[PDB]
Amino acid sequence: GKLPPGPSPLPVLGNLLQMDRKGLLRSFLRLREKYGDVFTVYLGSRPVVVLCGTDAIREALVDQAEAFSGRGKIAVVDPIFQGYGVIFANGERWRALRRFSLATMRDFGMGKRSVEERIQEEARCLVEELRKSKGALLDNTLLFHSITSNIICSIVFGKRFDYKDPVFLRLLDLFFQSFSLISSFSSQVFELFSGFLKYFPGTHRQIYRNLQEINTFIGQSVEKHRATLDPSNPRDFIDVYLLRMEKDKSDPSSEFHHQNLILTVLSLFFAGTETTSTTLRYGFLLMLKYPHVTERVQKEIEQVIGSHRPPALDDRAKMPYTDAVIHEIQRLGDLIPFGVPHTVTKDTQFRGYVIPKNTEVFPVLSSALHDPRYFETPNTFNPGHFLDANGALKRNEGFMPFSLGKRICLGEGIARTELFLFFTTILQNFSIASPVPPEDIDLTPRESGVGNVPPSYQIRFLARH
Ligand code: HEM
Ligand SMILES: *C(=O)Cc1ccc(C(C)(C)C)cc1
Repeated sequence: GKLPPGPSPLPVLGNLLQMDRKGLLRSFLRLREKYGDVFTVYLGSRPVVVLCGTDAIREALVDQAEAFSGRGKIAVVDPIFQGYGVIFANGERWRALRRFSLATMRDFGMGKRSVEERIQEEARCLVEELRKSKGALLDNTLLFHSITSNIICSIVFGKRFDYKDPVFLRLLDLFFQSFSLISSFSSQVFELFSGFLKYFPGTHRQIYRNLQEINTFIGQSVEKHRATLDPSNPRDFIDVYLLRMEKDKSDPSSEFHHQNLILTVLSLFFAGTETTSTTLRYGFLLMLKYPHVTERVQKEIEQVIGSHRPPALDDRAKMPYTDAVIHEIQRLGDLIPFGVPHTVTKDTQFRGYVIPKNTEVFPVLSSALHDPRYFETPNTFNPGHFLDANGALKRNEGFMPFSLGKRICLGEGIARTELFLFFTTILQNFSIASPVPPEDIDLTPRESGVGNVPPSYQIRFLARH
């Protein structure tokens, strides 16, 4: 039957000649226009099936969600992970690392209460930290990273850190830079010709280091727990893991090594801290660019929540507009443009084509968030996309920033919450302004790649009365 259509690949370099010089994302979209919604591009000696548009990403990830449930390697970070840990695990190892990781969070707040009170509590510390700066010029990057990070730490590490704790900031600064580098041009280059470049110095190297430092700290805490582990009273993801580890003294085919702990924690620590926050950050840029939206987002925080209490979770259900503004931020944000590398397990008959077992599939999520089919004016910040004539939230098929299928984000729950509770609580005690006029605001991503890092802007949170 053969693979989907796609430019013929030269030996070794593959389609290095049909790519675009702007990046993997821009390259895929250009290939889409000539070869369709489902095409095969060769990233080196690698045949990968690209999926563009809402319908093409669902017909695979949702309706044949079993064949497309495989995970692929990422050039730069594969060295660290090597198929280990919950994010890059595959097969039985994955199923059980998800089964665990997922149900571990549930034991510590993923049931959305003891976590809500944690997020709420964190916002309280944010509001106090910001109010203390008297609303001067600050880069909200390292501070937003903190609030979202402490939420996964409240679960995976038990403790939380201080916004000024030295060891804590170093951890966060690493996650910030490690994400930029991974999303940089060279990382996308390294994706194609890793087999050659991996012998020379470059960014892919400073990535290995950066993460190995967070690994050093991870193990350093894993031991700090080990020596104080009380079985009758597990404290966090670690303890429970060390326990599921103790209940398997003999089985050498348990998928719970020291490896999977050091690497699963890394995944949750990273993922949890990182994307939830850059989304909060990208968000507040829009909130400066389209201020009339900010005012209306506040008029709702007022009409529904008031000024006395904090924003609680159930409040989101009674704030249609604000739920849409968050949704749109998340849509035009698009922190993970082409998703995380998928692969097919079985030989998959799909749209007339046959995709070989273990062939990689790239779900172009960005192409679904921007599908003209499912969005009027896809190219502009528009809270209306998610509103019916009445003014109540309207589900949109094309809204998948967390992706779809048996491989959907675990942070779906905590993230969407962190977003809302953090977005409102801030806008409830602060109003934002920047020296850069709404007209001169440039949403254009400082770095566009596997991730989509927004520029770093100066902003100030002005107290309210
Ligand atoms: C705005 C916030 C977030 C966004 C947009 C996001 C997005 C994504 C995406 C696109 C994927 C992979 C999609 C795919 O497999 O096709 C993913 C997977 C994953 N996320 Fe996130 N994420 C966010 C926050 C979080 C948080 C807070 C956590 C944990 C606390 C987390 C943990 C994970 C894990 C463990 C996976 C891999 C699951 C698997 O491979 O089966 N993420 N996320
Ligand atoms: C949000 O999570 C940013 C992000 C996503 C995925 C990764 C990995 C997959 C660990 C490289 C890093 C940062």
